[PDB]
Amino acid sequence: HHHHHFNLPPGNYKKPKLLYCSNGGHFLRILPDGTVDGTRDRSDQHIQFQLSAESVGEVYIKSTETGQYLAMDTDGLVYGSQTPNEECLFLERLEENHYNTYISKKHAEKNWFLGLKKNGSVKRGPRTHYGQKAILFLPLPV
Repeated sequence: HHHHHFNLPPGNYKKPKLLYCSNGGHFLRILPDGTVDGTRDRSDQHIQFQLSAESVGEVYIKSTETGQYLAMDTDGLVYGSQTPNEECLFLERLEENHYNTYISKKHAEKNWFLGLKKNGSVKRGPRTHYGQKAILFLPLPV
């Protein structure tokens, strides 16, 4: 269990999704160059993701458009990976009996999450923590 709770979201990985950030109302986005951020633009073409489960509670967040994997580096920087690797795995959990959160598996011991600031910019691993709005996500149908 990676020393973390085990409350899981009720959803499934049948179809792709949009990852809506409660904090600023931004959709998670991966640009072709590998840049990760958030945009309020629903018509954007790089905001669609396909999640897959590696193991119960561990997922991959792959961009349907570019095929890039959401990933978090050794210094807590979120980036788009060409290939799937250990830095691409996230522990997908329920939060506040409602939202989804993604903790970097590799850095789970430090509670490094995926998160978006109100300004649409992505957060560095160490800057995130339980209790922030930046970490709460809502997966929406595309």
